[PDB]
Amino acid sequence: KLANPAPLGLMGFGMTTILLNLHNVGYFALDGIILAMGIFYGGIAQIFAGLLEYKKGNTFGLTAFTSYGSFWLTLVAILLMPKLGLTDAPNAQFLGVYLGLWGVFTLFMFFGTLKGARVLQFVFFSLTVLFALLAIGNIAGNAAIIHFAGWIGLICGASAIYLAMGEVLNEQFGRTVLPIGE
Amino acid sequence: KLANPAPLGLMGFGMTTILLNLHNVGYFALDGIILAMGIFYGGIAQIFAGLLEYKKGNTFGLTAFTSYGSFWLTLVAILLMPKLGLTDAPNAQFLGVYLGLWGVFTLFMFFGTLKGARVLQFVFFSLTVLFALLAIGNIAGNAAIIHFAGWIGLICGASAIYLAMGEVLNEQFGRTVLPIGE
Amino acid sequence: KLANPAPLGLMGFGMTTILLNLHNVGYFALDGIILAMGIFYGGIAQIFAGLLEYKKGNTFGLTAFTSYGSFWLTLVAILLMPKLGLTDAPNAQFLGVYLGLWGVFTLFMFFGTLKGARVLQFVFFSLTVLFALLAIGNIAGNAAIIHFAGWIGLICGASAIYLAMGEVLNEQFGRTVLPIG
Amino acid sequence: KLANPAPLGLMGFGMTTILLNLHNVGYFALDGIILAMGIFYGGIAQIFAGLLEYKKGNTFGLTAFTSYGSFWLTLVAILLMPKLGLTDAPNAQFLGVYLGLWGVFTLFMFFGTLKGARVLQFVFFSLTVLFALLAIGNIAGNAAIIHFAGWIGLICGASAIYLAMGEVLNEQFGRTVLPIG
Amino acid sequence: KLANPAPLGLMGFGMTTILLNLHNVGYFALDGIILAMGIFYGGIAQIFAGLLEYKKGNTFGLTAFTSYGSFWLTLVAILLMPKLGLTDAPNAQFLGVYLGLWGVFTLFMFFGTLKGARVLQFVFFSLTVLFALLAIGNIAGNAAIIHFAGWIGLICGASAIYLAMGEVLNEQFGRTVLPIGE
Amino acid sequence: KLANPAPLGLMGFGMTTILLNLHNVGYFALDGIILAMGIFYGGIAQIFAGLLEYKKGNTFGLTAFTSYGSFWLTLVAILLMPKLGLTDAPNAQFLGVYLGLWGVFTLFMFFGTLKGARVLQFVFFSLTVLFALLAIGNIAGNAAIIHFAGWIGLICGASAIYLAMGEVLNEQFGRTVLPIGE
Ligand SMILES: CCCCCCCCCO[C@@H]1O[C@H](CO)[C@@H](O)[C@H](O)[C@H]1O
Ligand SMILES: CCCCCCCCCO[C@@H]1O[C@H](CO)[C@@H](O)[C@H](O)[C@H]1O
Ligand SMILES: CCCCCCCCCO[C@@H]1O[C@H](CO)[C@@H](O)[C@H](O)[C@H]1O
Repeated sequence: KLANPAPLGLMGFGMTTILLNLHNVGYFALDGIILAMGIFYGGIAQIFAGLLEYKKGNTFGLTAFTSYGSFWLTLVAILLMPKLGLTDAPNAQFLGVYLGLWGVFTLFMFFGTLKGARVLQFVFFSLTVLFALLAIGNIAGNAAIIHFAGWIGLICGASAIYLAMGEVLNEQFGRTVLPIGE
Repeated sequence: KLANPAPLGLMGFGMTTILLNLHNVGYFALDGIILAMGIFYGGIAQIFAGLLEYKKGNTFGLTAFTSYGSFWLTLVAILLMPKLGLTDAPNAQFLGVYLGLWGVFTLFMFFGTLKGARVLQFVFFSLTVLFALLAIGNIAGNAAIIHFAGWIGLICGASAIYLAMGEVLNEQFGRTVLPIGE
Repeated sequence: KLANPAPLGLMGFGMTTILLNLHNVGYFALDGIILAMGIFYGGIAQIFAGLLEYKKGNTFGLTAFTSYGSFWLTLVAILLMPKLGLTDAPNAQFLGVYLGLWGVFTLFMFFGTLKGARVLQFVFFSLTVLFALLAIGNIAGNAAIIHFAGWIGLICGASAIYLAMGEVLNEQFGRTVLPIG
Repeated sequence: KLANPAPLGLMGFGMTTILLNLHNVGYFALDGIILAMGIFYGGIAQIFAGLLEYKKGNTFGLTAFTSYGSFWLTLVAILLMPKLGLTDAPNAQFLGVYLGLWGVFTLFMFFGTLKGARVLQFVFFSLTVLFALLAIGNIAGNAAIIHFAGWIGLICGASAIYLAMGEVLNEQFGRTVLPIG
Repeated sequence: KLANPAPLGLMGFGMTTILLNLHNVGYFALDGIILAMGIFYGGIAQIFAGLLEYKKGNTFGLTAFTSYGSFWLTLVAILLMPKLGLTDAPNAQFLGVYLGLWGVFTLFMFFGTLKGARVLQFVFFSLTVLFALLAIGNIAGNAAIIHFAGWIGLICGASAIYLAMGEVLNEQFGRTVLPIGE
Repeated sequence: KLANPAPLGLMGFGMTTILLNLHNVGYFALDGIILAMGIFYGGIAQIFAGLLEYKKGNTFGLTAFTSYGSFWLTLVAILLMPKLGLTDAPNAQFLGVYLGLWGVFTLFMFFGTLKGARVLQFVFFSLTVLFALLAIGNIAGNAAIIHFAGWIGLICGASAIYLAMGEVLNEQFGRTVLPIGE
């Protein structure tokens, strides 16, 4: 009877992850498109979804969605505080360690997805791999590893968008029109 | 007992979409009017609508209304972050890829409207079409395709404003005074 | 048991509308008085009223009060985003089309007041005339149309204040001390 | 069972008015002290109080506390948008009309207090007189009326504080330790 | 069943009062440390505590915590609006009259603590003396009274911290580990 | 039935603490990464966690998460109000007293964890040592103590993440997959 906020948070997260990984692949630069999306949709909208998981019983969704929206808000801030002259750019090795800490949080949360749907297990698996590769590629500096991570990132966003659209549509019809792997 | 937030969310979205596409048709430039409406009515007020669907059972309206207010916030942000020297203008091919992803989101969400009224299915069809044409016209650079999508947006906004005003007025009289193609 | 938010929203709307039409009539310039009131009283305070109508059963008041406060916020944003170098001043024609869109919303919402009190039907009719005249007076450029609309706006705002004070004053006494019909 | 939000809103308004009229009486200039208080205590904190009247049954308190908190926000915005290069200075005739609009709102809300406590009736009386004289003194320009209006405001503000500490202290003791109506 | 928000408001108030009075005593200048605390802990967090007293039955705490969180916000604003060129520094005597009004508010609220705990009566007594002395020392120009007010303020802050930790620790253990004076 | 907000608050606190102490250890400078995390994850997200403890019965979690979330926001404000020309950098002895005040708050709240999980007791033990050492290293000026406290801080940050992921994963599986010493 309380709506499911998981699709909103999953859409917010997934769509924004794709755009950032279109840059990481190399097709585009880290644009105001990625930044605006990280502010309002991958951040704010996902924080909303996470807070709405509270009156549902969902500690995982509360812990997950809220944490990743906060991640997108930190990321946009790291990129935009220099353009405001408050902080200097980041150190990519420090940027690498930052992305690594978010990686282990996802690693633990993966074990939390094991009784849930199978698409959900995949988005947490792929997201751990994405963060891992970016942690390596930024600490050592390999542009190649970051290009490979980018392709893993595009898949991650597509999975999360599908899972969200899976949830919303199965609820809408009453039967599982899009397979998820419950 | 809980009010219907859909007319407000539809009004905010619908009115702001008309204004933006009066520019896409070519009659006007991308003004602060579109930006102001995109901030407060197509964005915030629709975000209110999406959040107010939560205590209703409406996962769809929560997912829908909340995401499009966020989109309008991202759009104004992409256009105004350059004026602030935070970001450089954006790649239109990236803008096209951004607008296309929102089209894929609406496309799935249209399939969710299949048991709902007819106008709602129409707004989601034209809105799927709107995002598609603009994404095409922006990746390739066809001013003609963009002038055509502008006309599709004008009808689309008219549909949502009509749907919103239907719902509010059908509720008020107790009989369905405005046809919504239930 | 839940308080009535309509007087707050009507007060915010009405008072803000009077002051803005004191400029549209011509007695004063488009001041920070109008701009402040448009930010906090006709905009924010009315958005509260609209949002407080939600746990009540009131879809009309939710959609109406919330949309008009948002209008006042967009209006102030259109008038103040230039002073900040974010947006060029706006073409009046659009303003007319923008005020015209807000007019059509008000027209439909007028048909929605047909089972409510009488003063409420009047504020929504006169506001429909107000939005309509301004849309015309701005697309065409008639200063005269805008001077007349201002007087329609002063009457509209005074009506919303009167209705608001009716509801609050009728509720307090137990009889309809102010006739609202 | 829900806490009483009137003492907070009364405190926010009352304390802020006292400070502002120490300027209107003439003791001080219109300081940033008044502006800070107008932002956070007579403004935001009272808006909280107004909104907290909603789940209580109190439409009068909702409408009043919420409207005056917004009023204090509009005034600070009117005084500070010039220092920000947004709004030029305000027109004193218009400010008088603006304070006049806020004056009529208080006048009606005064008639709503007729079955309520006695001190509450006084604060709305003095606020009505306060707004009236300031509108008079501002459209007309008598510094003396405004110096006189200020002295009315110090009494108005001191009374609202007195009512607030009454409400809180009478509830706390269970008997009326501080006399109110 | 609702948490007790009083310890949060008492912590914010008390810790911020100590810091400010390390300056009033003379050890330090009115540093940004005092101002940061005044914004977020003595101001914002205490306003949270105050709003949380509403669903409890607690009008005193609602009226108290919410007003003093606002005081700390007005205090920061008085000190930071000149650095923004919005206001010219305050006059003192007006500052003294301002702190004098907060003293009269605190005085009445002291009579309200007479059925509450004994330490609670003390924080309101010493705060009344704190505001009184600072009002005098600022109207009269005595650096000496303002140094004396500083030491009373250090005690006032320490009481609130002890009281807060009594409340939290007594609830946690089930017996009164720290004496308060119920 | 209300989600457990402790993992969110614990994640926010811990992850951000690790990074700030990667600076205290000496590997990195006080980056925009540390500032971004302090704003959104160690600050906002933890205030969220703390406020959600209210409808649960948890006065301790309310007092703790909200106060620390406020701490990161004051610390970010201390580091950023100078970059804006609002305040002058802090005096390190005054910072030391400020961090010491947060230390006594943590010391008392430690006594509040004695019936809780052992890891919970550990995060409060190491956090008390962390504040005490940093308060000492800044009052006296020992860079060495601050290099050592940084190591104690890293351990502390690790615990809070471990406890957070313990809580989430134990609820999710139904058995204690990760030991927390209940
Ligand atoms: C992309 C990272 C942001 C989203 C993090 C994943 C959100 C997972 C929410 O799903 C919910 O998880 C629970 C697990 O059992 C189920 O109770 C519930 O039914 C399922 O719907
Ligand atoms: C103070 C300046 C104007 C701001 C708003 C003041 C409104 C105070 C509301 O009062 C409340 O009204 C109820 C009926 O009116 C009474 O039950 C009660 O006596 C009183 O608690
Ligand atoms: C110094 C400014 C901040 C101080 C504000 C203190 C208000 C706290 C109110 O006390 C709380 O109210 C009841 C009695 O008040 C008790 O039952 C409750 O348990 C107690 O915790």
